[PDB]
Amino acid sequence: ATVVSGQKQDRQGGERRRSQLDRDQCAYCKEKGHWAKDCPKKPRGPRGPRPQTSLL
RNA sequence: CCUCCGU
Ligand SMILES: [Zn+2]
Repeated sequence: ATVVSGQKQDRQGGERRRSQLDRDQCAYCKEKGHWAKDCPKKPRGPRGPRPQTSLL
């Protein structure tokens, strides 16, 4: 079963104004009520991009 | 994916 599981948080980004960033606002779509972590605009998952290295 | 800088 699933009990223990690590967490991979890759921080990145920083080019916008926190116009009175509401503690109950969304820092994604700018919607008030839901959090970015719960942004209904976010893409479905699991489905993340891959780096896929190949020469260079 | 894009706008998750707030964990
Ligand atoms: Zn949102």
